[PDB]
Amino acid sequence: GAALGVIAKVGVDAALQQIDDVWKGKTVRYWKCAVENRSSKTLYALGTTQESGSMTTVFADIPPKSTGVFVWEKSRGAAKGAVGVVHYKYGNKVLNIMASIPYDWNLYKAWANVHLSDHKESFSDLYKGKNGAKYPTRAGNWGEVDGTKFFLTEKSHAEFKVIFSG
Repeated sequence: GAALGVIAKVGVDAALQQIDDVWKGKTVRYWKCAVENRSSKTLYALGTTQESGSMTTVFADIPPKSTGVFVWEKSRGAAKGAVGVVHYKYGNKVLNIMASIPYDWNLYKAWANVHLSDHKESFSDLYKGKNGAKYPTRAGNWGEVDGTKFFLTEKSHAEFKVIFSG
């Protein structure tokens, strides 16, 4: 499963562990992600909004009771962060997840956010708390928006965990 981007049965912690065997990477800022689908519907992979860098691994649909796994990396050679929004379809709704790992930790902090709405949300609206999104959650803290729980480690080489239940 890990090589396909999606693992059955396991939750976020176990899924994160399986990433290293199937991903290398050579950038100094990244976030590994696990999206645990405890809902009743498949989360269909819908897109990404690249603020800095990209999703560099396979992007899979997540059936109920599976966990999607992937990595977001800064661009090779950039002194920029790993910063992106990942979108899934949930019925006709859109699940938006965001994590932001800076290059310059002297100037910036690390942040995450989640928002289920009718559309793909911009990075800016997820970082500002606009258009219905909440103010973002600082790394190192459990967040919960509309019953979706999430956590981003405060690391250059981070882990972003999302548990979605509908």
